[PDB]
Amino acid sequence: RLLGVVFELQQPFHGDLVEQIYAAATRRGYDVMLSAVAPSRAEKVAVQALMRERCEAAILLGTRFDTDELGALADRVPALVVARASGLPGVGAVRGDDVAGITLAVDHLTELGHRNIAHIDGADAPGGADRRAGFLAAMDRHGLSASATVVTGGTTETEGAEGMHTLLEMPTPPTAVVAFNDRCATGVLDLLVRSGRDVPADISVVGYDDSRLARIPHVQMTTISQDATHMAEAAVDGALAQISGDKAVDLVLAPHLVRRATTGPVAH
Amino acid sequence: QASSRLLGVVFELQQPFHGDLVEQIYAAATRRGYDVMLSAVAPSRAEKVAVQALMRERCEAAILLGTRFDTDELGALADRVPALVVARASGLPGVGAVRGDDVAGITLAVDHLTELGHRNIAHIDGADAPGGADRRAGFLAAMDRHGLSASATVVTGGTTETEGAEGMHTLLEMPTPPTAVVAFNDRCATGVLDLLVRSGRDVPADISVVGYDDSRLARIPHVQMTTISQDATHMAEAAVDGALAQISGDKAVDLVLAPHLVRRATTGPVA
Repeated sequence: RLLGVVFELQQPFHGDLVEQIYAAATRRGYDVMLSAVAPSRAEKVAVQALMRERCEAAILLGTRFDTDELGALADRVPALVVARASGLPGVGAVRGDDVAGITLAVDHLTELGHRNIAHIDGADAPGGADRRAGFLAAMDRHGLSASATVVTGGTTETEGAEGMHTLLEMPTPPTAVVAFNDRCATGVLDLLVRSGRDVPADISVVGYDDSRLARIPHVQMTTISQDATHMAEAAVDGALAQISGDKAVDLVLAPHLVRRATTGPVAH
Repeated sequence: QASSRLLGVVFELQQPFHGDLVEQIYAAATRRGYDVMLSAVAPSRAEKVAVQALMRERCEAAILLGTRFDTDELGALADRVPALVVARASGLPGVGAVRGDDVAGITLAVDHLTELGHRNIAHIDGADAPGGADRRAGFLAAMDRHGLSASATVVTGGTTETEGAEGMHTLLEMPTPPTAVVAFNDRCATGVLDLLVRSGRDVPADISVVGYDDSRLARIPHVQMTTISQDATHMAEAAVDGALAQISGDKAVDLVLAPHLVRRATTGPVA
């Protein structure tokens, strides 16, 4: 028996999810067929490749498929999306509570004394809208709506670095930054150290995903974990349940704060 | 039903260079009318488990990227399906291989650095990872050719940013730290650069750094890492053709490809 999985080849978070989906699938007696998405291999191609095999289900990690696309897919095989809502009643989803996640980051920073906090969003990437919304609501909750900045970013290191550059040029640069994800925060960190600014002595930085990048010994990035192990187990069980005939579900998992060494007392 | 031919590909999840090779293999495969079935290797999923997984499929060949299988494991695999390893020698007749000329590659790195005036040059090797021994021997040979055997340093490293950092730390503690460092691969170099910048040292002003693979890490706009390319696209096409050739019944070949230097901003004249 086979479960189809579409993931992004150069994405750390998808790497964790995939490794965990393989283990969950095996525990359930299922094999996995991976179909990679890459700059030269569109998601439509990767998804279409799984259709060429005996996949009993299709699990799309952070898919950018529109409602029509997912509908067309759901018409051919049980489908479930990971790290984002499906938008369609018949397409299941296993995602992280992005709004609660970002809120943990902000709460953590305001508790350390930070008032001027910025966010480098993930643009139109899955989860970007929610974290952006969560960031703003979280700052408001602390009565810091006035000192909250949001700059467009992305999912890569460059967008992280450009975002941080932009922020440093602000009339009043932030003392803390919440990057869209870990790869993005890596870029933020790289720019800060090269610019003579110490983390956290001068600026605190928080990432998202708790990927291999965050646990690197000399980086020790504070970040939000989405619990890749349970998300993967839920995704697999979710797909196997839809295969059995059960109704598609929108499961939201709670994230947790992972404190390392990139955040600390606000300066001065 | 038999109108869709499969090529099996075993690779390391989250390994930059395997990601580049996989992307290109998919493309080369498609150009030849073949689909690709990936089977990933990860800490919780042994390469042995990944290969058996491919066996439960209709793969007409198995392409292993940087495999760690010994003669016996490879042999057993070759007895079930034509096989070809990438980025290393098979060490077995009947098992094809498509790899870069590691000795030649590191020699380019060394020639580039000595040409820029560097003499105290260090190499953080890849330990026992595929390519490790060759780049280490190639490094020492090249240093000797330039009359620098007495100012050549080799420290045991690895393939991750952590070994890069640790190896660089070790090198900085030395009586006579090196002015240039050739890392095993780009990910290792990433750690070297991370440590150097956090230590207040400028690259290349104070110290020059060279990576290997020319992976996405090296081209990142703010990293701009001088590195050695293995030409992933050509390596991927060659691996696919070698596999399709072995399926056609042709004898297994050990194809060695020439690498080239890709200069960016992490190397420069010696301080």
